[PDB]
Amino acid sequence: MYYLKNTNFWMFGLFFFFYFFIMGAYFPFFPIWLHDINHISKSDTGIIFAAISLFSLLFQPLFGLLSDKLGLRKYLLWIITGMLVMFAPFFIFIFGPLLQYNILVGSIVGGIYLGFCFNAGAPAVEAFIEKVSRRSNFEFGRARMFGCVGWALGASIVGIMFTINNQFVFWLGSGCALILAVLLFFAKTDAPSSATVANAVGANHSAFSLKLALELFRQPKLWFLSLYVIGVSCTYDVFDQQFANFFTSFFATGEQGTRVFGYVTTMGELLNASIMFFAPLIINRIGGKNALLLAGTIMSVRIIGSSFATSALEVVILKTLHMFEVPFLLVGCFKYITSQFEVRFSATIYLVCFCFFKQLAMIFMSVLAGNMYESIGFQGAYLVLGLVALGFTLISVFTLSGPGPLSLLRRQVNEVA
Ligand SMILES: OC[C@H]1O[C@@H](S[C@@H]2O[C@H](CO)[C@H](O)[C@H](O)[C@H]2O)[C@H](O)[C@@H](O)[C@H]1O
Repeated sequence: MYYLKNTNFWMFGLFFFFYFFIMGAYFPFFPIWLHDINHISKSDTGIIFAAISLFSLLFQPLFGLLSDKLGLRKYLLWIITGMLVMFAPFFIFIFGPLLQYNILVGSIVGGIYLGFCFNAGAPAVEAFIEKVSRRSNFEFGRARMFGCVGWALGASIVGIMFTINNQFVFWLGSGCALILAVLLFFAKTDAPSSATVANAVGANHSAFSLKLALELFRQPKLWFLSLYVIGVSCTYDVFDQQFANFFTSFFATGEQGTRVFGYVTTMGELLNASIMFFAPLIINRIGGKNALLLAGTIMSVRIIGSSFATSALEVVILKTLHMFEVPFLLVGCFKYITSQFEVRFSATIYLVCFCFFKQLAMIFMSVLAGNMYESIGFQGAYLVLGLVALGFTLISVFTLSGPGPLSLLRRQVNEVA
């Protein structure tokens, strides 16, 4: 219909679709790539990943602030497709070497740029396309749902095709990407048609600063939210970032190990939907403060649930749990801010609580972990994380902010209205 007939919807609705392919392959492929293909150790991964964060810390913000000065100008988005496109050449020829010839520290730092095109770029493409939705009429609401397919599909084809010829996967990741990427730029949207002239008129913006900041640190709830996020995402994320290779110990063969993974991730998002569809009700019904906990608990159990694991089928069950925590954390982390936080603070919150304060820890924990793995084995270290994990989730229960602060209904009218 009008949301399926128009130029831009189709065009970008695709752009979404083919982002995930490349992301798809990229993410899982990565750990596995390193292993089977780059005989990578923990020290190396640990840093590889961790490092990545640094640029997920120092690259993305400047990159989102540039999104405004740019307004709805495609300039930067191209700077994305550009670097994405040499995905195959870059990876095969750059990391491989810097790494394989025996020179790790540089292959990481120096590789976490075409590599940045998938952390910031996400909120990137997720953003721009969003402003284009306000210009045409149909919400990124159905654009992400359309683009998410590519994620499902790719992953599957990833495992399969991967082991058969990883050299290949990149080819089709970066190929369909580029070709279609550029294909989708020649057809765009430039000027208004009743949708206001100035870029500062339709999407509007938000702001942050020292006082805002200086005020947040004054608050105690930041301290107690951060602990949560920081403690628990750091932990959990580090875990999931190298959890794969472990999953891959459990199979008849490496070739089939990999496969299952693609299946899972893929079969996952279909669980993602089912959940989130209820997420809001569930949450509201429940409560921010709770949403998170339940989320963190799960995670804990998904970790501790790995030091006591032996079967491959038993790992299947442990992954799944990933998708149980997604919705709830996103949703909760989101509605808990809005619920115990003055709206003028969101932007600052993310910036300070999730961009300068999350990403930071990972750079450290990751390495800690990597090391713990090499020097103590997967499951062994886990008791450390998962424990710490649950230990921090527990404290949050007994210490996060009131499920119903000193005026829940009044502000719960604030979220509704
Ligand atoms: O990274 C691709 C996936 O991103 C998440 S949202 C994203 O998740 C990472 C962990 O991978 C961090 O928590 C970030 O802060 C967060 O923004 C989506 O939900 C998935 O479907 C993938 O698109």
